[PDB]
Amino acid sequence: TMIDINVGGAIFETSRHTLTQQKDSFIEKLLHHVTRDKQGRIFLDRDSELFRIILNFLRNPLTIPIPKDLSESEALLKEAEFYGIKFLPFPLVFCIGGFDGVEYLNSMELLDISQQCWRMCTPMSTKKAYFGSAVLNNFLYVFGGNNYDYKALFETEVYDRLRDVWYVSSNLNIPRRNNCGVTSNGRIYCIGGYDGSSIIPNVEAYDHRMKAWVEVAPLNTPRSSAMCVAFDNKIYVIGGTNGERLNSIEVYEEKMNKWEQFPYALLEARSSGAAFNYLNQIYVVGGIDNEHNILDSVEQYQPFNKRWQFLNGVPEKKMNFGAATLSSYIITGGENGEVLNSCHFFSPDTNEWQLGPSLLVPRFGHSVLIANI
Repeated sequence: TMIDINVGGAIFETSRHTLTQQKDSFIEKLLHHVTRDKQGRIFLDRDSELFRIILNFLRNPLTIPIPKDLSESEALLKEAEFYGIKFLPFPLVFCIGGFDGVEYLNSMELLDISQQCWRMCTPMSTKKAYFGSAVLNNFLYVFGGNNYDYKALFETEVYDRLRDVWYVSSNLNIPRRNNCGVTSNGRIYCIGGYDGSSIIPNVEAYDHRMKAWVEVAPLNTPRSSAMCVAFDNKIYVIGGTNGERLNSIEVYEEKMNKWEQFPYALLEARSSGAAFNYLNQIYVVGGIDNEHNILDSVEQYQPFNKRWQFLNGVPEKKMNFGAATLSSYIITGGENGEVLNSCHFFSPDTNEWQLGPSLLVPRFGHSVLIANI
């Protein structure tokens, strides 16, 4: 069955199967009194050209659009989000930067799901470790860090996967390493770290309308190598060091621009691990404790019990690893005396860990970011 649709005055003719192959999308749902044109065709008051690109993708999903410039790339992704269209039916898992034992890295690895192995990807321009990272509108952001040229960086680089290019974005106000990065309600937060001389409490937010980083309310305790996770309009900043490694947690009420103390501290004071969340539960993994032991332990916060409890640990002790959450949780690389290339997946369904494919370049001080284009 063929359908004619009007988008921005332009007429597109296609099958219903083409427009509805992605279940629960806006276009699929749209197929109730809808606005129609003078010929009785479904009318959408949206950009014709962006729709033409998206439709040509739907006609052959094995080929991904190549936007002609940054503006079109951003516009295409926002338009696909509106229509509820994803250009790939799997996540893109990126391993970025870090330190291999002798050199700072600008290299990036991408998990190849069909081949079940990591592959080398497009490198960023600046080699660096211990930086903050976040995803915003499915662009990858990396900011701060250190390398051989600077003990504390202010540069922000951004990766556009559709055009396969890195570009330079806005400078941090306070150059820093061992800072946390997290996305919360459409902004990126750069949190704490070390400015080259001192551990700092400062927090900066990136707003993509402003195209700039601006200082917001600071942490109440300076923290470096902390762990952070954001959900339910809050940002949780967990552990880290102020000179001593901490079990305390701070919470940013994003809507109030205020930091508050979380009432329930970690069981093991620690820095240099990672935190993540699933549903309303918070998980903290790995890192190093205040007696300088490198950790494999995992802690889970259960809201019903209002306490942290241990789970089974990760299969090896590690700190300064890269990690990110999938729909699952992946941890890659890190260090524990040696430089690691190991990768493991955590399942909240079993609370157990599964071996994954190993990185091409053993590294620590790197980041993992996921794009869902």
